[PDB]
Amino acid sequence: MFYGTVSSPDSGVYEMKIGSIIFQVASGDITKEEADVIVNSTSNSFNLKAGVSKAILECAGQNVERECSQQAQQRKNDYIITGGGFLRCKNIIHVIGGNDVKSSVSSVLQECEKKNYSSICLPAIGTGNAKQHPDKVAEAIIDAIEDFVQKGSAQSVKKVKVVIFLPQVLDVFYANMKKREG
Ligand SMILES: N#CCC(=O)NC1CCCCC1
Ligand SMILES: [Cl-]
Ligand SMILES: [Cl-]
Repeated sequence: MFYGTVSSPDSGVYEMKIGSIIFQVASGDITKEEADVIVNSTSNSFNLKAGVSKAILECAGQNVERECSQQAQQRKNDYIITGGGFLRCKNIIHVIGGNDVKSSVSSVLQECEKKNYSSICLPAIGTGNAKQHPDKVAEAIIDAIEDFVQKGSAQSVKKVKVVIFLPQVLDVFYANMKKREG
């Protein structure tokens, strides 16, 4: 009902259409990416510096660290939105790695539509210190996008890219895309 064909538009990049959205996966350093939103997979205190979260907070800078700790004390948050600091983005959305991944990605998509944003870049949420299994994480990320498209919610969002630290985890995402393709 929604899925296009898997292909490689550039060396090390794999893509398929999901309704009006281009979904892409690649391995590399997410802190070098440019997008309207970059997602950080962190702890329930929004102050983890282990796995990909270490690089994201180091590169974003101390003003972003302070935004995180101020919001964390204000109320009980499932996720928080901060400035981009010294990353190449308009906002960082910090999600909890241990939470349900489909729910976290659904929230990111909704928040990006609220800001009229077009591009998102995320890591393999939950596969760091939270130790969720990579095939369950790939299934959840792609399911969230399918549901968002099915409900007619994609208007401003046009591109969702997963940049993945470990090549072995990229292989799991690519196999999940091939399972779904038209
Ligand atoms: N987000 C996310 C995924 C993440 O942090 N992954 C770790 C796995 C161990 C090596 C360093 C990167
Ligand atoms: Cl994690
Ligand atoms: Cl990752």
